[PDB]
Amino acid sequence: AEKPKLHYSNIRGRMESIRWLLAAAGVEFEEKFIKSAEDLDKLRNDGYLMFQQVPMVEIDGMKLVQTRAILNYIASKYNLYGKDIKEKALIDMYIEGIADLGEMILLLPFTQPEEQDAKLALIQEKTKNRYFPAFEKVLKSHGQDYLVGNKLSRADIHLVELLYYVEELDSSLISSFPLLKALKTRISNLPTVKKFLQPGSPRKPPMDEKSLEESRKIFRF
Amino acid sequence: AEKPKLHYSNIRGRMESIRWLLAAAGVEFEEKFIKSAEDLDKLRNDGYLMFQQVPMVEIDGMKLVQTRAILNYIASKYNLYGKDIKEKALIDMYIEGIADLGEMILLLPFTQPEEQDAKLALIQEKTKNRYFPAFEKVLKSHGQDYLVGNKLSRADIHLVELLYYVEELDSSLISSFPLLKALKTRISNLPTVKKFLQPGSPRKPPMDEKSLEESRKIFRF
Ligand SMILES: N[C@H](CCC(=O)N[C@@H](CS)C(=O)NCC(=O)O)C(=O)O
Ligand SMILES: N[C@H](CCC(=O)N[C@@H](CS)C(=O)NCC(=O)O)C(=O)O
Repeated sequence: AEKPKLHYSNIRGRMESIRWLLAAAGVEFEEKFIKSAEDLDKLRNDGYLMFQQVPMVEIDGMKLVQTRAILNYIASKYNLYGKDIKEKALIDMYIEGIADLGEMILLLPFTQPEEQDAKLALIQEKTKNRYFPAFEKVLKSHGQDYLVGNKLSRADIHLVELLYYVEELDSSLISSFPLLKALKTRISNLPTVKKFLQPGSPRKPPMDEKSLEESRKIFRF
Repeated sequence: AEKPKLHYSNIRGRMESIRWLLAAAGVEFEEKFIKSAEDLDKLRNDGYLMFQQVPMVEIDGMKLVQTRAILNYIASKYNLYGKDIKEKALIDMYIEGIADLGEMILLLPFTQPEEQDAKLALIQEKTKNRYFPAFEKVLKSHGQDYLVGNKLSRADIHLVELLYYVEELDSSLISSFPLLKALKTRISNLPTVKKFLQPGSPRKPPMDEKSLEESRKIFRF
């Protein structure tokens, strides 16, 4: 059948956790790279973009926009969203805290070149003091190998993704959290993630000066 | 069972959309109002807040934090989140757009009178040209009384909520949208919303100097 088609530019940005979750669920996908402002304009005028924004994913006859609409849908389809609504609640709660810290990190490279050192320090503070202890606490509390339901879920996917970007920004920040390192190893050892982690996968690099200016032209900022 | 218990200060804030949804869905609740920074530290010390922040709702034996976790749980519990995974995706798509316009609106009063001229003009332009057309379009396509599935969903609730704040800010923005206007009248006349709209209800007023000063000292930002 059809592969989901991801509409975005050749960067991490808001499309990345979508890629991770599809690739962790072993789903093959295609990408159609926006290279210019005209490419996005073309999407807007064809009426493919409900709020005239990307990410957009074509999946199952649907033109889906809004990172959460898409992630949610994908998580459900491939059974990574828990077994019942009480499990979704814990899952939603965990990932929305992961999204909060992940939003900080995503916006960091788009910060003013001097504003960045202060912005990082807040990321170093919220990671060490707030989010990492929250997730280490959940693991220690139930003694289990995954975040919710004693079973792999999207919550496991999203968190380890974050651990990889934290490692990039400050390798020391995970050092006192051995249940998160252990989760990072277990999840990373999974056939689909391991493969997505290897070279040549559709996993994307950090922002550089090239793609940062690419993005300013394309989205108009 | 015990009434859902709501932990916040006496403001609209990130809790107000929870207040609307619970009210639209016929659910009586209790609100434990945070009145100081010391009230917030207590919840933090008692280990009540996973990420040391509110909104927090106590419901069904959980201490739920993160507006979207809370909201999503209530929607599903009360059958306002669609009949299946495909309809969830339409609703998710809509309410994330509604939440983006709402978030601009939410931050405006905390933004100082310097940028208030700039931040309000953006709400105005995006309301008129992006969001309002998107939802008018949806209502136009099926001619039905409700957004998704010819039946009250949480999208109708978050939208009509939104149409009340947009009316506060600029009563003219809806004026060229006959179907949004008529949606507002019908959701406002449903017994439970009509009751929530009545004097004396848990519905909260806009920000003012006093509430803003209180918010500064409670949340220390
Ligand atoms: N609500 C956001 C929309 C994403 C967004 O900020 N869109 C950007 C791409 S990173 C865009 O297409 N910008 C053009 C615009 O907003 O005018 C989401 O959760 O995905
Ligand atoms: N991720 C948001 C968190 C809301 C938030 O920014 N919380 C603020 C006030 S509404 C707070 O409790 N401030 C204390 C702090 O974060 O340090 C949610 O939906 O719950």
